[PDB]
Amino acid sequence: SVSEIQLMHNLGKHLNSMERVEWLRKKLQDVHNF
Repeated sequence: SVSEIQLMHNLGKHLNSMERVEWLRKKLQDVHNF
């Protein structure tokens, strides 16, 4: 039976916006001002 693995593979494509975004959102916060 497969479900969490199919969702995990579909989520990997979504690993750019929301949750991930904080990496990028805090990256511009770093080495800029705050």
